Amino acid sequence: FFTYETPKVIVVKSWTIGIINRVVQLLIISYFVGWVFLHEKAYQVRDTAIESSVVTKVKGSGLYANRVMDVSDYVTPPQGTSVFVIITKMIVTENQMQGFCPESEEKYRCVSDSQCGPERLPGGGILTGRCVNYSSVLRTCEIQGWCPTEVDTVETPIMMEAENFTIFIKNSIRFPLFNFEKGNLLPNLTARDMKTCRFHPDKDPFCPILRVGDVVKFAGQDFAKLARTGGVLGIKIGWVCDLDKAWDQCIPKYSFTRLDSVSEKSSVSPGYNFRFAKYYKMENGSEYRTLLKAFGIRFDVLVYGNAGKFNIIPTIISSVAAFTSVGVGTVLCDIILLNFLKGADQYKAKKFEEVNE
Amino acid sequence: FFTYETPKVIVVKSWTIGIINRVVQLLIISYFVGWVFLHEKAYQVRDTAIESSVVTKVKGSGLYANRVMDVSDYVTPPQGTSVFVIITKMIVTENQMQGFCPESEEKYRCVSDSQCGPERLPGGGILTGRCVNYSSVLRTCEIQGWCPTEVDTVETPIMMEAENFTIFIKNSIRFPLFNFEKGNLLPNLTARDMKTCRFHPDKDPFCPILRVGDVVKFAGQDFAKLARTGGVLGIKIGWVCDLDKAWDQCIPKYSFTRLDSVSEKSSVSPGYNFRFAKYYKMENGSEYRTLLKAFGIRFDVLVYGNAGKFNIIPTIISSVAAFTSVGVGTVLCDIILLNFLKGADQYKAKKFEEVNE
Amino acid sequence: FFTYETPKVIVVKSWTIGIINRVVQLLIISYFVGWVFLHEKAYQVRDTAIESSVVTKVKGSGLYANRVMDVSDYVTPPQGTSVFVIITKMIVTENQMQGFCPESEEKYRCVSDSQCGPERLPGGGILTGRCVNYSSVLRTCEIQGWCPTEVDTVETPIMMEAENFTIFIKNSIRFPLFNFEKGNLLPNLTARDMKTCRFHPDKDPFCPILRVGDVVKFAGQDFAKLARTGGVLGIKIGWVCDLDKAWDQCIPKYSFTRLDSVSEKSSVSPGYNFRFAKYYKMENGSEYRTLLKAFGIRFDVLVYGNAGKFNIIPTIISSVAAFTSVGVGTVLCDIILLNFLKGADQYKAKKFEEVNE
Ligand SMILES: Nc1ncnc2c1ncn2[C@@H]1O[C@H](COP(=O)(O)OP(=O)(O)OP(=O)(O)O)[C@@H](O)[C@H]1O
Ligand SMILES: Nc1ncnc2c1ncn2[C@@H]1O[C@H](COP(=O)(O)OP(=O)(O)OP(=O)(O)O)[C@@H](O)[C@H]1O
Ligand SMILES: Nc1ncnc2c1ncn2[C@@H]1O[C@H](COP(=O)(O)OP(=O)(O)OP(=O)(O)O)[C@@H](O)[C@H]1O
Ligand SMILES: OC[C@H]1O[C@H](O[C@H]2[C@H](O)[C@@H](O)[C@@H](O)O[C@@H]2CO)[C@H](O)[C@@H](O)[C@@H]1O
Ligand SMILES: OC[C@H]1O[C@H](O[C@H]2[C@H](O)[C@@H](O)[C@@H](O)O[C@@H]2CO)[C@H](O)[C@@H](O)[C@@H]1O
Ligand SMILES: OC[C@H]1O[C@H](O[C@H]2[C@H](O)[C@@H](O)[C@@H](O)O[C@@H]2CO)[C@H](O)[C@@H](O)[C@@H]1O
Ligand SMILES: OC[C@H]1O[C@H](O[C@H]2[C@H](O)[C@@H](O)[C@@H](O)O[C@@H]2CO)[C@H](O)[C@@H](O)[C@@H]1O
Ligand SMILES: OC[C@H]1O[C@H](O[C@H]2[C@H](O)[C@@H](O)[C@@H](O)O[C@@H]2CO)[C@H](O)[C@@H](O)[C@@H]1O
Ligand SMILES: OC[C@H]1O[C@H](O[C@H]2[C@H](O)[C@@H](O)[C@@H](O)O[C@@H]2CO)[C@H](O)[C@@H](O)[C@@H]1O
Ligand SMILES: *[C@@H]1O[C@H](CO)[C@@H](O)[C@H](O)[C@H]1NC(C)=O
Ligand SMILES: *[C@@H]1O[C@H](CO)[C@@H](O)[C@H](O)[C@H]1NC(C)=O
Ligand SMILES: *[C@@H]1O[C@H](CO)[C@@H](O)[C@H](O)[C@H]1NC(C)=O
Ligand SMILES: *[C@@H]1O[C@H](CO)[C@@H](O)[C@H](O)[C@H]1NC(C)=O
Ligand SMILES: *[C@@H]1O[C@H](CO)[C@@H](O)[C@H](O)[C@H]1NC(C)=O
Ligand SMILES: *[C@@H]1O[C@H](CO)[C@@H](O)[C@H](O)[C@H]1NC(C)=O
Ligand SMILES: *[C@@H]1O[C@H](CO)[C@@H](O)[C@H](O)[C@H]1NC(C)=O
Ligand SMILES: *[C@@H]1O[C@H](CO)[C@@H](O)[C@H](O)[C@H]1NC(C)=O
Ligand SMILES: *[C@@H]1O[C@H](CO)[C@@H](O)[C@H](O)[C@H]1NC(C)=O
Ligand SMILES: *[C@@H]1O[C@H](CO)[C@@H](O)[C@H](O)[C@H]1NC(C)=O
Ligand SMILES: *[C@@H]1O[C@H](CO)[C@@H](O)[C@H](O)[C@H]1NC(C)=O
Ligand SMILES: *[C@@H]1O[C@H](CO)[C@@H](O)[C@H](O)[C@H]1NC(C)=O
Ligand SMILES: NC(=O)CN(CC(=O)O)CC(=O)O
Repeated sequence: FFTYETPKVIVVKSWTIGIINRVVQLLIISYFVGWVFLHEKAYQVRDTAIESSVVTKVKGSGLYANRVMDVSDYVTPPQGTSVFVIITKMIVTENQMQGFCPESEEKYRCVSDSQCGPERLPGGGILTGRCVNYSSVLRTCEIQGWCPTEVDTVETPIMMEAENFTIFIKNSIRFPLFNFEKGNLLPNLTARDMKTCRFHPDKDPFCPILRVGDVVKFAGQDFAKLARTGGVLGIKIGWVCDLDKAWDQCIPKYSFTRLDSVSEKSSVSPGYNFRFAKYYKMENGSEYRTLLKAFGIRFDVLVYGNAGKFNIIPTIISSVAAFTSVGVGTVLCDIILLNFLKGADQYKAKKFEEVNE
Repeated sequence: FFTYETPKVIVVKSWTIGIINRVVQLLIISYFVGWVFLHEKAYQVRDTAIESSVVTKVKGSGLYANRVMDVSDYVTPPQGTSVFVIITKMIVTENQMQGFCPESEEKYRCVSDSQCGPERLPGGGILTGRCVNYSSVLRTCEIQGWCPTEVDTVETPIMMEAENFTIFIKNSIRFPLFNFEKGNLLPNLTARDMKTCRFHPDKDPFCPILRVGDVVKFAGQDFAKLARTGGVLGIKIGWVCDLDKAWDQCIPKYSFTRLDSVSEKSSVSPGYNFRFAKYYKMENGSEYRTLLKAFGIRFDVLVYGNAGKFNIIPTIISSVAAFTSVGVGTVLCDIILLNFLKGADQYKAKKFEEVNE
Repeated sequence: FFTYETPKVIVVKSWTIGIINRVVQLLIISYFVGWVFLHEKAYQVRDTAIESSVVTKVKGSGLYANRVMDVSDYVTPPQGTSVFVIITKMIVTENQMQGFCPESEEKYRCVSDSQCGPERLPGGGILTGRCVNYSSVLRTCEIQGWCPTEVDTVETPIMMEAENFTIFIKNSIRFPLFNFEKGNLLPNLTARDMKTCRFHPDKDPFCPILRVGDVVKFAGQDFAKLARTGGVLGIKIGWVCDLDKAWDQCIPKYSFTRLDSVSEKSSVSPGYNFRFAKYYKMENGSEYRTLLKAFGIRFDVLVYGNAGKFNIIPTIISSVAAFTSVGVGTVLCDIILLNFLKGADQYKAKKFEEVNE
C-alpha cells in the first residue's frame, strides 16, 4: 500500500531556542568535522597488514682473549635476520672430553659420598655418587660428562670495542592494499652516503648504519653493564604513512627499548646468556670440544605500521553518520524548551495531546 | 532561521501500555548495563599491541650412544629464543668423506646400470649411472657425494632422560598504552624459589621452571612416541589483564598444545626431524664430517594478551548509545497499542490523520 | 508514571510518494541484504587468531667447487622452520689463522704508513698502522686478525642445480574459535602422491613439494640473477575459509613474492649475503678456520587466514540495524513531498503548526 507517513510537528519561532538549537547542531557538526574526520581520519581506508622484510649485517673487530674477533666470531646466528646476538663476554672452557671429573662450583661441595645423589641434578653431567677432590681445599661430587667442568669463580672482561660495531639494517615494507612499497634505503642512497651517513631517529632516518653504542644509549642502558649481564634490545621501526601526502612524506620512526624488563628488576636472573660448543676430534678417533658461555646483546628489529588513503565509501558512510547524528540535540532542546523557558506551559499544551480509556 | 521543530505527540495513559513500555525500556537498559558494559567492558579502552620478550634456557643431562649429552649437545639452536629443539633421537653417520659409494636404502636397488638415472634423484648425492654392490645380497646405484651414505634399517633408541630436562622461561611483557610492565619472574622471586618451585598453570603460574615431561603431558602427548617421531609443542602464555584491578591480579595463563596436528593424521610424515653435520678435517688437507639426523621436540613460546582500563571517552560514547537505543521499543509498543488492545480503533483515530490529492 | 508517547502522523495517500517511498525502502533493504549480509557476510562470526605451524625440509644435490653439496652443506639454519636459506653462491677463504697480513681489497691501498689509521676501520681486523706489500703491484694496510683476508676480485659461479631442489612444507593450521583443524597435507596423501604430485597454486594446492625454480618464477624473478645477488622470497599461505561450506572447501591459497624489494631498486645493496666460519684446530693447540661468504635465497613461509561461520547473535544485531536504517529514507521523501509535488503547499500546511511568543 503506497502511503507515506510523516509526523506532525510544532514549529516554535522563539529566538532563544532557535539560537540554542542551531548551536547544538553546530557543536555536533563541528565534533564530526574536527574529531571523526580530521583527527581520526574517518574519510580514508586503512591498511594494517603491512609486509616487512629485514636483512641485517654487523661490522667491526674487537680484542678479546688477546685475539681479534670479527663478525663470524661474535655474531650469532649468522644469517642476518631481524634477530641476532653480538657476544660481548665469554667464559671459555677449552678441550673438554667425555670422562669423569669433579664439579668445580662450591654448590656441589661434598664431604662424603652420601651427599652425591639426586638432590643436585642441575649442572655438569651425571653424578657418579662418589665424592672426589677438586683441590686441596675443596671437594665436590664426581660427574661423568664433558671434562673438565666449567668454572665461574672470577669474572671475565667484556669486549669494550663492541660499543663501536655497526649494524646495517635493510628494511623493505609494502602496504598491499594500496600497492605501496618503500624502504629505509632510499633509491638515491650512494656509496658515499653509506660511508658517511650518521643515523639519528630525527635528523637522518634513512641512514641504514646504526652504531651499537648509539642503540644502547637510545634504549636508556649503560653499555658497561649490559655487556656484562647481557640483555635484549628492541629496535622498533614504525611506518605510519598518510598516502594522501607525497611518497617522500612516508618516513620511518625509530624507537629503542630494552625488552627483557623483568631482568633489571630481578636478583635471580639479571641478563641474557647461553652456552654452545665448538666440536673437534683428533687424528685419533676421540672427540673433544671447547665450551662457551656467551653473554651478549640480542637485537630484534620489530617492524610495524599502518597506511591510510582517501576513499569514497568510508567518507559517504561517515558523513551519513554525521547528518544522522545532528538530530540527537532534540532531546536537549526539548528539555530546555518544555521546562525552562517561562513560556513552557504553552508549549507543553501545544505539543502533548492526552488520551484516556 | 532560528526555529526549533518538535513533533506533536499522543500521550496514552493506559496502565497496560505504560507497564509494557517501561518494561521494554528496562529490558534495553538492562541489556546495555549487563552485556555491553559488564561482560564486554565497553567502559574501558583496550590495548592489544602487547610487547613481549622471551628468553629460554634448558638444563639436564642424558645418556645417549653411551655418552653424556648436555645442553650444548641436544638443544638447537643455542641462543635461547622462544623457539628451540630438544633432540630426543639421532641417526649418526660417522666420518663421511667426498667420494663414490652405493646407496644403502632398498629404494635404490638396481640389477643393471640402466636403472640408475634421473628417475631416483632424491637422497644421497648425484648418481654416477653405475650399479654397484652394497652387500652380497643387495645392489644399489652408485652415487658421488658424502660417503658412506646414511642407513635406516633398524630404529635407534630415544633419550628417555629428556623427559626430565627443565625449561627456564623468562618472559617480559608490556602494554604500552597504559605503560604497564610485568613478567612471569616476579621481583620477589628468590634463589630458593628457583630451586624448589613446581610449575603448574593454576597452582603456581609464576614458577619459571617447566619440566619437559610436564609440558608434553599438558599437551596431551605420550613422550615415548613423540620423542620417537618428533613433533612441535606450543607453550602459549596469555596476559589478559584488567588494569582496573591490582597489578598482582594480572596473571599469566599457560596453555599447551601440539601444533603440527597434520602429522598425527598422516601416514606419510608423522613427526619432525632434520639433518645437520659436524665438520672436521685431518692434519692432511682433506675434509670429513659426521652426519646427524635429529628427531626432537620443537618448543615455541607464543605470547598473546590484551589489557583494559577505564576511560571516560568510551564510557560516554557507550552510554550515549544506550540512551539513544532505549527508544527502539516504540515500534513494538506501537504494534501492540495500535493493533491488540481492544481500544485500538480510538488510538488509530487519534494518531493518524489521512490526507488526499 | 506508566504513560506511552507516540507521535501524531500525517498519512499521505498520493501514489507518487507511495511508490517513491517504498522504492527508497526497497533500496535500503536491498543494500543490507546484498552488501552487508552477502558480500560482507555480516551474519557470521569471524576468527582471525589463526594458529599456524610450519615444518620444512629441502632435498637436492649440487656440484659446487667440484664437490657434491647436500642439504647439510647448503641449507641454513638446519632446523626446518618457516625461514631458511638455500646457499647458491660462495666465496671461500681456506685455512685462516690469527696473525698479521695485508688487506687485499684495493679500498685499503696505501703508499705510506700514515694512511693506515682510523679512517678505514670497516673490514678485516684491526689495523697495525703499517703499510705492507700485498703484491708487487699493490700495497695495503697491515691488519691483525684472521689471515689471509678474503678477496673479491673475480666473481665466483652459482650453483645452477639449486633451481631443481625441492622444498617440503608441512603446514598445520587451526581456528580455535570453531575448533577447526586442517593442513596442506591431506590425511589421504600417499607415498605415491609425495613421489609424483606437481605443486601448482591452482591445479594442486595440496601437493607439499615445491620446486625451488618454480617458487622463484612465481615470484617474478630470474634464478640466474637472484642466485648471484641473493634475495628474500616469501611464500604466503592463506587460509580464508567459510565454515558454513564443507571442510573440503577450505583450501590454501599460495602467493609468491620478493620481500627485499628495496634491494632491486638499490645500487649500493642489491641482494642478500652473510658470513660464517668452519672452525678447526690442528693436533697442535693452534686454531684455524675456513671463512665463507654465502649468497643465497631466504625463504620464509608466512601463514595468514580468517574463518567465518554462521552465528545467531551477529545475524540478529545486523538485521536489527537493517530495520532501524530503513527509516532514513524519510528525510529524502520529506524533501520531495514537501517541496516538489505541486501539492506541496497543502502538505506543508497539514504537517507544520507554527507557534509564537
Ligand atoms: N632450565 C633450568 N632449570 C633449572 N634452573 C635454571 C634453568 N635455567 C636457569 N636456571 C637457574 O635460574 C637462575 C637464573 O638463570 P640465568 O641463566 O639468568 O643465570 P646463570 O647464572 O647464567 O645460570 P647458569 O650459569 O646456571 O646457566 C640460575 O640460578 C640458574 O641456575
Ligand atoms: N624436499 C623434499 N622433496 C621430496 N620429498 C620429500 C622432501 N622432504 C620430505 N620428503 C618426503 O616426504 C616424506 C615425509 O617426509 P619426513 O621428513 O616426514 O619423513 P622422513 O622419513 O624423515 O624423510 P627423509 O628420511 O627422506 O628425510 C618422505 O617420504 C620424504 O622422503
Ligand atoms: N655494518 C655495516 N657497517 C658499515 N657498512 C656496511 C655494514 N653492512 C654493510 N655495509 C656496506 O653497505 C654496502 C652494501 O652492503 P651489502 O652487504 O649489500 O654488500 P656487500 O658487498 O656484501 O658488503 P660486504 O662485502 O662489505 O659485506 C656495502 O658497501 C657494505 O660494505
Ligand atoms: O596530493 C596528491 C594526492 O591528492 C589527493 O589527496 C589530497 C588529500 O585528500 C588532501 O588531504 C590533501 O592534503 O592532499 C591531497 C591534495 O593535494 C589524492 O589522494 C590523490 O589524487 C593524490 O595522491
Ligand atoms: O571500501 C573498501 C572495500 O574494498 C573491497 O570492496 C570492493 C569489493 O571487494 C569489490 O567487489 C568491488 O566491486 O566493490 C568494492 C569496491 O571498493 C572490500 O571487499 C571491502 O571489504 C572494503 O570495505
Ligand atoms: O582499584 C584501583 C583502581 O581504581 C579504579 O578502578 C575501579 C574500577 O573502575 C572498578 O571496576 C573496581 O572494580 O575497581 C576499581 C575500584 O576499586 C581506577 O581504575 C584507578 O583509580 C585505580 O587503578
Ligand atoms: O580514547 C583514547 C584515544 O586516545 C587518543 O586520543 C587522544 C589524542 O591522541 C590526544 O590528541 C588528546 O588531545 O585527545 C585524546 C585524549 O584521549 C587517540 O588519538 C584516540 O585514537 C583514542 O581513541
Ligand atoms: O552445509 C553444512 C552446514 O549447514 C549450515 O550452513 C548453511 C549456510 O548457512 C548456507 O549459507 C549454505 O550455503 O550452507 C549451509 C546449508 O547447506 C550450518 O553452517 C551447519 O549446519 C553446517 O555446517
Ligand atoms: O557472539 C560470540 C560471542 O562469544 C562469546 O559470548 C558468549 C559468552 O562468552 C558466554 O558467557 C555465553 O554465555 O554468552 C555468549 C554466547 O555466545 C564472547 O564473550 C563474545 O565476545 C562474542 O561476541
Ligand atoms: C684433597 O686432597 C688433599 C691431599 O691429596 C687433602 O688436603 C685432602 O684430603 C683433600 N681435601 C679435602 C678438603 O678433604
Ligand atoms: C670507538 O672508536 C673511536 C674512533 O672511531 C675511538 O676514539 C673510541 O675509543 C672507540 N671506543 C672504544 C670503546 O674503543
Ligand atoms: C632521495 O629521495 C628522497 C625522496 O624524496 C628525498 O627525500 C631525498 O632528499 C633524496 N636524497 C638526495 C640526496 O637528494
Ligand atoms: C686417542 O689418542 C689420544 C692421544 O693422542 C688419547 O688421549 C685418547 O684416549 C685416544 N682415544 C682412543 C679411543 O684411542
Ligand atoms: C655382490 O657381490 C657378491 C660377490 O662379490 C655376489 O654375491 C654378487 O655378484 C653381488 N650381489 C648381487 C645381489 O648381485
Ligand atoms: C626423572 O627423575 C627422577 C628423579 O628426579 C627419576 O626417579 C626418574 O626415573 C627420572 N625419569 C627418567 C625417565 O629417567
Ligand atoms: C611476590 O609479589 C606478588 C605480587 O603481589 C605476590 O602475589 C606474591 O605473593 C609475592 N611473593 C611472596 C613470596 O610473597
Ligand atoms: C690425506 O691423507 C689421508 C690419510 O691420512 C688420505 O686418506 C687422504 O686421501 C689424503 N688426502 C689428500 C688430498 O692428500
Ligand atoms: C712490493 O715489493 C716489490 C718488491 O718486493 C716492489 O715492486 C715494491 O717495492 C712493492 N710494491 C709497491 C707497489 O710498492
Ligand atoms: C633439472 O632437472 C632436469 C631433470 O630432472 C634436467 O633436465 C635439468 O637440466 C635440471 N636443471 C638444471 C639447471 O640442472
Ligand atoms: C582427499 O580428501 C580431500 C578432502 O575432501 C579430497 O578433496 C581429495 O579428493 C581426497 N584425495 C583423494 C585422492 O581422493
Ligand atoms: C703449532 O704447530 C704448527 C705447525 O704444525 C705451527 O704452524 C703453529 O704455529 C704451532 N702453534 C703453537 C702454539 O705451537
Ligand atoms: N546515533 C545512532 O547510533 C542511532 N542509530 C540507530 C541505531 O543504530 O541504534 C542511527 C544509525 O546509525 O542509523
